[PDB]
This record gives sequence, structure tokens and C-alpha cells, in this order.
Amino acid sequence: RAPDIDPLEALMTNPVVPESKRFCWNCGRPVGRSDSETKGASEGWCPYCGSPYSFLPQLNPGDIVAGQYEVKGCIAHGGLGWIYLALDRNVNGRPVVLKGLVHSGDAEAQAMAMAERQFLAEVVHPSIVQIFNFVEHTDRHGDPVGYIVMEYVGGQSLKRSKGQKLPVAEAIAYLLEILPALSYLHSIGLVYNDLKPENIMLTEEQLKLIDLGAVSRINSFGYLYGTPGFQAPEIVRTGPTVATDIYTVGRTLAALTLDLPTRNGRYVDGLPEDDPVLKTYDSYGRLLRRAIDPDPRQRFTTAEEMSAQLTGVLREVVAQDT
Ligand SMILES: Nc1ncnc2c1ncn2[C@@H]1O[C@H](COP(=O)(O)OP(=O)(O)O)[C@@H](O)[C@H]1O
Ligand SMILES: [Mg+2]
Ligand SMILES: [Mg+2]
Ligand SMILES: [Zn+2]
Repeated sequence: RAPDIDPLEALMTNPVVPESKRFCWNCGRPVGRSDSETKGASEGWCPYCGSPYSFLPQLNPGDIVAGQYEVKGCIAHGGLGWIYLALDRNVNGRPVVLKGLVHSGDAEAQAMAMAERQFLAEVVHPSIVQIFNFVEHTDRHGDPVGYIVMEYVGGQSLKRSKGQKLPVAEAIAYLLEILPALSYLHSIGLVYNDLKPENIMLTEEQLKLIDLGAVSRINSFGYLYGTPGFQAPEIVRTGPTVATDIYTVGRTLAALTLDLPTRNGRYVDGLPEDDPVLKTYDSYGRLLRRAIDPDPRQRFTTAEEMSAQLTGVLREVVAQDT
């Protein structure tokens, strides 16, 4: 007899953060480390900034959130802690994903965080992860914490290391599927703000943007956070704009296709000289340079304009590859 296995079990990770991946959410310093003196605690306070940390899951298998979501376990651990897998009692027991909203905060801070992100439930695009709900639950210490509830997206991110860079035609075809989602966001006065390979999921059917945490209104300055090597240089002066999103498209294509120099763990600004890929595909190199121009006024004016030029580049790359 062949066994009946629960396919959810293979989708979940062991709910322990390895010591090499433990950092303070506030100051970024390593925390919870074992030394030649003492063993590293899974929860405590950062010795440098005094912020509380916890690498323990805050939702356990069998927990019911807001009488709707049955927690099954952990999918991954990120900047905002654990990402949980749950089954939605209102939508046929469909597996869904829960993620925290803030690293720390009292009841009022949690309630404010939920309310400010509620508009994401209105974002409707086939290439953007769907947000279903904002729910409250108590953490491992008994204090209420807020969670975003989202669609479970299959596959893996587009993040590629130095040895597995995408062929140019493949990368362009991927971004051509992403650019309409950005055009859709820009059409409703929103900026995605966090485009990078890690935030693009490749499924058996399509590409999907995840991590809507940075999604903000155009020219707002409430959220200026970003990754050195992806974020537009002028974000402090202008706040998120269509121009800053175009810059991230350029950096995303470069990070997927080029062996970009890295310094202190981040990609360096601009594009490397005499790069074999950019010498091979000239129109592609020209498009990337325009997209990452330090002057935002020199970049593609709209995502639709960038898509039009990018389609032209794809035809040229495909012709050259013959
Ligand atoms: N909606 C989702 N569906 C499926 N897996 C998800 C979803 N959101 C996040 N994940 C998983 O968690 C990982 C990190 O997600 P993300 O939101 O980027 O967290 P962080 O920015 O904190 O690292 C993803 O690469 C994916 O494996
Ligand atoms: Mg992310
Ligand atoms: Mg985020
Ligand atoms: Zn700290």
C-alpha cells in the first residue's frame, strides 16, 4: 500500500532560526549568538540598542486566529519575523499566509498599523499577491499583535546568485509580465517601492509580486526604507514616485542578468564597465542605463513607456541570440 501524505508538511520549515541568521530588527546587529562564554538566547534584548527580539514562532500549529485561520506552521522567517501557513475557514479551508505588521508596539500601535495598510485589500491585479484580511492575535507573551492575511503563492523567488544569472531574454520576458502590475499601481496613485528579485515569485503558471510592505502613495515620505543597490538615490528628496519605481526596474533587470560587483554585501551603483552581457546586447545596456539614470527626469516617464521600449529590446535580443 502507497501512503497518504499531507502535502502541507513538505511546504513548511522547522520553526527555528539558525544563529547565523539572527539580527536585531532595530539596529541590524547580530543578536542571540553563542560565544566562547554563553549560549545564545532565542529571545531577549539587543545588547546595543535595547530593542526586544524573539526568534520563536508567535503562532503555533492548531492556533485559531480571529476564529477564521487555523495555523499549520511556518513557511519562512524574514525581517518582520515568521511567515505562517494557515487554513481559511471562510474560503473552503484554502491554505493562506499570515505575516506580522510591526516589529514591536502596544495595542494602539498594532491597531494603527492594521488600519494604514487596509487599502491593500482593494489592490486587485493577477500579478500582485492578494491581501484578504488584517487580523489581531496575542503573541507568545500575551500582548496583542497584528497580522496581514494573504494568498499562498507557489514556487520560489527570482533571486539568483553569481553562478545562476538569468539569460537576458528570460529576464526581459519576466519584467514585461511585471511592468503592467506597476502601471496598474501607478494608475491608482500607488508605488510598489520594493521591486527586487527576492520579491518576485515564479510559479508553475505566472510571476507574482509579494511583500506589499513598502507599497505607498506617490510623493509620500512616511516610508523611505529600501535596499542599497535597488533604491533610487533621490528618494529622500522626492519620496516614492513613478521615477523611483522605474529605477528599481533597471536595478532588478541588472541584478537578474549581470555579475554586478558587490561591496559590503550590496550591489554597487551604476553598471560595471566592459561587462560581457552589456557589450553583447547594446539596446539592453542602453535601456538599463536610462532606467537607472541619477536624474529621475531622464528615466522612462511611465511604466507603459518602459514596457514599449523593453518589448523592442526583447525582439533585438531574440534576433541576436540566433
Ligand atoms: N504570500 C505568500 N505566499 C507564499 N509564500 C510567501 C508569501 N509571502 C511570503 N512568502 C514566503 O516568505 C518569503 C519571504 O517573504 P517576504 O514578504 O519577502 O519577507 P521578508 O521581506 O521579511 O524577507 C518568500 O520568499 C516566500 O518564500
Ligand atoms: Mg521581501
Ligand atoms: Mg517588506
Ligand atoms: Zn539592536
